[PDB]
Amino acid sequence: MGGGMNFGAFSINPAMMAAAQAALQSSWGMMGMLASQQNQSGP
Repeated sequence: MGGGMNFGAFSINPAMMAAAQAALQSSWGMMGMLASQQNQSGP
């Protein structure tokens, strides 16, 4: 969005863009973190 697009939490705004992106994505992240720990763990 409007900024340097790197982390969203610094390189756009103070936390704001990473928080807005991750707030709902963390719910889908819960299944992704469990699957990628022992069922799809890569290098």
